[PDB]
Amino acid sequence: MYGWWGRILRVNLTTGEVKVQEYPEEVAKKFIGGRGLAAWILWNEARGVEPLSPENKLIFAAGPFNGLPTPSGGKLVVAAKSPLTGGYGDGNLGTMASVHLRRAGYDALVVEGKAKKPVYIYIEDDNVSILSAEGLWGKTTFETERELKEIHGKNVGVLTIGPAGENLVKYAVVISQEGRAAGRPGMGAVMGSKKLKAVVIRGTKEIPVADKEELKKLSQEAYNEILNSPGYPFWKRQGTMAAVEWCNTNYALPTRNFSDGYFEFARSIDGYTMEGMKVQQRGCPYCNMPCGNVVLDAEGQESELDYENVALLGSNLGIGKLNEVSVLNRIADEMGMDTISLGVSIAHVMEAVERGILKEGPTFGDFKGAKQLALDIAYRKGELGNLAAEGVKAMAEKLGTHDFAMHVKGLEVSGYNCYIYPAMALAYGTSAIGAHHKEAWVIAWEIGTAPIEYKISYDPIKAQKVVELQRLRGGLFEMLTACRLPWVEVGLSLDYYPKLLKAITGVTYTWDDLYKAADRVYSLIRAYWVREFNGKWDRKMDYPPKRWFTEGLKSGPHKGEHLDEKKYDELLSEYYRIRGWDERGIPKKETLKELDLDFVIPELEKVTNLE
Amino acid sequence: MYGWWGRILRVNLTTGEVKVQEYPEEVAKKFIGGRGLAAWILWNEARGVEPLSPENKLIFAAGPFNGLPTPSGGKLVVAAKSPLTGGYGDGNLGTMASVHLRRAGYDALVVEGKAKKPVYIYIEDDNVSILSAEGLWGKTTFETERELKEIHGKNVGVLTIGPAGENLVKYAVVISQEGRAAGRPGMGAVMGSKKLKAVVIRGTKEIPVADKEELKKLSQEAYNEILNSPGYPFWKRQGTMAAVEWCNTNYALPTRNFSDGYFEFARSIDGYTMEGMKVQQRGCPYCNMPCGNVVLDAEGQESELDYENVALLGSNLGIGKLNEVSVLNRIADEMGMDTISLGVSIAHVMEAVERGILKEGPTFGDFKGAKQLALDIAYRKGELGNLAAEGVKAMAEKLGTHDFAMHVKGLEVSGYNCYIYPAMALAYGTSAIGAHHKEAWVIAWEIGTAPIEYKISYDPIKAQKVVELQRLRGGLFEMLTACRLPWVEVGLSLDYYPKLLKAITGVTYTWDDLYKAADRVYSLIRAYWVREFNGKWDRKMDYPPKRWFTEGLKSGPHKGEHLDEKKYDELLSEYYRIRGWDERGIPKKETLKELDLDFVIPELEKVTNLE
Ligand SMILES: O=C(O)CCCC(=O)O
Ligand SMILES: O=C(O)CCCC(=O)O
Ligand code: SF4
Ligand code: SF4
Ligand SMILES: [Ca+2]
Ligand SMILES: [Ca+2]
Repeated sequence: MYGWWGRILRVNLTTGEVKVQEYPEEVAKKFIGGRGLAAWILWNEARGVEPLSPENKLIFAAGPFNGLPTPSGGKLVVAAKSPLTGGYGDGNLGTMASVHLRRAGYDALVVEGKAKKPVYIYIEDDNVSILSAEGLWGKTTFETERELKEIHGKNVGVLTIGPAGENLVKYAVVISQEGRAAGRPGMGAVMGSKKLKAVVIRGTKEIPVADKEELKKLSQEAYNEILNSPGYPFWKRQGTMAAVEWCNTNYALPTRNFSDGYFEFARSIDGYTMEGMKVQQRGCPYCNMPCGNVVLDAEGQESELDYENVALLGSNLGIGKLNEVSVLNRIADEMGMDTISLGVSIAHVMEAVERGILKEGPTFGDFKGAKQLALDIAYRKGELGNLAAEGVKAMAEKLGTHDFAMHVKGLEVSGYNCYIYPAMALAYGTSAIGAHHKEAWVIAWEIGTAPIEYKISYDPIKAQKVVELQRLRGGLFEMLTACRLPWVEVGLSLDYYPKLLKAITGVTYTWDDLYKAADRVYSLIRAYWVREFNGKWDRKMDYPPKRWFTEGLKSGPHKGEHLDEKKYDELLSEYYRIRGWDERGIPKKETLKELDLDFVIPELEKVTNLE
Repeated sequence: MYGWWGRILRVNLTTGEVKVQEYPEEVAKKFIGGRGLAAWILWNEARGVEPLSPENKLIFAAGPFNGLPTPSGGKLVVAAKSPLTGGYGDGNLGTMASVHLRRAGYDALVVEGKAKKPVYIYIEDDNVSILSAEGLWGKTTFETERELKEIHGKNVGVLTIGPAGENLVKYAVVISQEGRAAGRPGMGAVMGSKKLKAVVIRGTKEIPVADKEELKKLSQEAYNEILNSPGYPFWKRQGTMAAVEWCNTNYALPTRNFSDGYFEFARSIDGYTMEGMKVQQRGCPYCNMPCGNVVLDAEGQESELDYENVALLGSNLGIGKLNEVSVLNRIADEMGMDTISLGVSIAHVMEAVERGILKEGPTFGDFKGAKQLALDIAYRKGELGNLAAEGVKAMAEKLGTHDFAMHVKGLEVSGYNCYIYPAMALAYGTSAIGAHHKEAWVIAWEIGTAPIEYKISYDPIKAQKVVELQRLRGGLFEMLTACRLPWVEVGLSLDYYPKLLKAITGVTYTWDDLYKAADRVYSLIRAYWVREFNGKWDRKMDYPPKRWFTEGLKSGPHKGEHLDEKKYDELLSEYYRIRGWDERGIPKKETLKELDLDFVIPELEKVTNLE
């Protein structure tokens, strides 16, 4: 076997037992890795279990691409049954943990059970131990990693959670190298429910590559393509921050709980501003186009800014000062909590206050008030903090504010307001893990322009794009697993991947073979949601926030415009027609059979009638 | 006598003698104050003196508006025969030292001679002493003021010099309240040559006011007008920083030693960027539209930004990040040196390195190298820091680089590139104190738009608008002396100034009275220049830098466009005709008499032939 190790390190914090699981090569080829392997493991190992119970599984899934020097391939997936959604949840992050874990002889690491007290996992090649972390508990992500490296050395990849993860804040994430995060659906709160404070990994093994010479050839070639791309220079200057002005220009910038798509103070939180405030630039391993743009916040503190962070914690909260937003950014990072859901849950809170629905809390534009709630959310201090820490879906059920509850399947919506963007809306509506732009960033194609540089329509070809995009973004790249920005941003050729995959694993994959795996992973994940939801499922699960229907843009040429329920629904059907799912959103026996997923049928058959 | 005290404080550092000179009421009425009063003094007392010798007079001249609550009337002028230009030089700065000086019973303070050791002047009403400052010498202006306040309390006005003054950097200035500055022509280098480290003032006296009730009402009315003007909200947001975009939009932004009028990275150093980097806002005494905007620099240090600082230290140096320009900004402030002349002297070096004339030194964009040269200049470290500390005119004489020496009369050009702006060019060419935009910021009128929100022409009416602007900017406002911005930026009616003066001094000044007074100040100063230049003088002293005539814009639709000498010469002649000067730029006998300057004629007649 080449590329894959075919080994999965298993760590039980309840029994303290550490073993290595050897899975079949066919399963490697079948799911390639990352989200694929993760999906495979959760179907089998996380059946009907509570997301915060010790029976849940936390998976750090890598891919054949990881551990080896491949263009921006130092990513990693973190999965487990989500405490936020209740279905499948996963995330990605660039970190040396990815390089060191695969070089330590593992394709993934699964963690079950829960420690009786705070602990951290230590992994150095074949030496794996569960050590006491009693002294780290309570510390920020930054400090935790720093102290651990002060002990073991700089040559280790470190994964940690902050108080937010510790206090089981619903959308807690996992952090690495101060800035890289993973797991919006609550991978951090799962890690936290297990009293697992961190993970330190060190690898030195030589990974078996089928064709060594071709890997160096392809990689070296892919880098140069990236370096000479016309988009390199600008990317290097603004990274994802360049979407701020772009989204404002297109009325897609979420402002005050997605109320409007235009923020009057975009310019003071935009990319050029970020540029004149940049003091450092970091990146994930093996990437020659770093986009970890670090600035100094309002308190002179370093803060790594990303578009999604600035949009949900900036324009979305009515705060138009980068130095200030950056302060909220840094807090989410050290507390270990998703910028998007945090910024969305606080925005939700801000509107309920202006509506007089909530007696107290910060309102739009209140920076100091927002900073306070964020910290209270992290430490779950106060009734409000404890509520906003549960996400907008849950918080809304309690308050009775589903009107402006911006989520899908439980997960809070990203930074693209789709009042007049059907394909993007459908992308949020169908995301495999809940509202997120990860899998289908169709908005750029839907408009015709891109940040690196209009008529509404529900043409059923839009659904086709989403599906095609999902296959690559929420599929191929979430399985290799590698960064998709070299392609999405500077236009690196997608041909390098099938060729690199063959140079590594020695297996030849046709783009059609890959689409199948991606479509396979999507039907298995959907299957998971259904099984876990106990057959309680219908096409509405795939619906965008009601607000994109009953309300409209509040300014500009498209003032008053929005999405239409009928045409959206008709577009959902096209999506289901292309995926092979029934009108309920569930795969059909022919599709499950067709995708090598027969074992799923009897199981879904036990919860509902299949088609 | 009302308004004026008719009293001037005299301190002789050499002999230590301290007295109070009484000056006539026609002298006050005649010259009103500030710059008016300073010119009368310099003409009489700084005859033939070495700008850096003990005989030179350091004047701190206030006016009828100072010491009283007048709209943004907390200004003060600093004058002396200039060390950089060799002619009449002066500056203006907002400082509590303006209020306290007048509340102590003085209209102005005149330091002469030279202390035998570091000393500072202490003033508290009638108690005036020359104290030892031996423990202060060497410390930054910021630190000097903080330390003195820790001793005498916060309720005082402090004026200081930094090591640039101490070391006699030719464009050394006087600083106050970290940020406020005065004296581009080297007032700080004169303060330093006297071994004078600071001046602490405190006043408690009540100033005689002709009409107490009117002054109140007029002031209350002026502030509200400011508060309600449409441009107020935006002025509060960007201050003078709004001039970067607007200047870039008009090809007026000095870029790489005035090489171009456009900067490709202007955005990351603009008012919107600044806006999102703002942590504090300060202002001068008695102003309800504060504009001292404080940002955090690349090093986390507070920096007070003003358009001119960012233009000559940013885009002019080819440095496109605002946090890095702010760093250079802070250095200027704490070292006590004019941001403008420092930036121009540096850009000149940068262009000199690039062209290979200089074998060592920084280049455009080299922030680290510019910061080092800036510190090397303040401390006069090395042949380079030493040459640069002399200004571009002197530096150019040494390097033989007259071609890209951006100065007029020895004083370096401001933040407005005039390849295609004949009025502004005439403004710099005729500025009383040498190149500056203080007296005539005509560029806005010439374009038809202003920052608070094209065909080249040499219409002789342009020479009229300059003279008109000078009467107000380089006259009325430097004599009162009050801030011009409330009128210039938000548009406060200029009609409050003649009424307020009247309500304070009791005298009725009509606009023609003011135009005559300002004109007197202009002919007197020119007189000073000619006399001190020993009759060696001609129209070329009023010419803009050669670069704008033999080179043109390098980009945009005006690419290649430049200024026509012949047509400019004609514009200058219209200027001399209007002012009543000969084709040599020297006042005409009939003109002097006309302005009550007969006493100038016998004196000038000793060096040249009058007309
Ligand atoms: O700006 C974003 O959040 C998305 C960047 C492009 C991508 O998702 O691939
Ligand atoms: O932007 C500047 O430097 C000038 C502001 C307007 C004025 O000079 O009055
Ligand atoms: S482009 Fe950005 S997210 Fe992608 S690998 Fe490079 S630094 Fe990481
Ligand atoms: S407008 Fe600015 S410079 Fe003028 S008095 Fe006010 S704070 Fe000072
Ligand atoms: Ca980040
Ligand atoms: Ca200043």
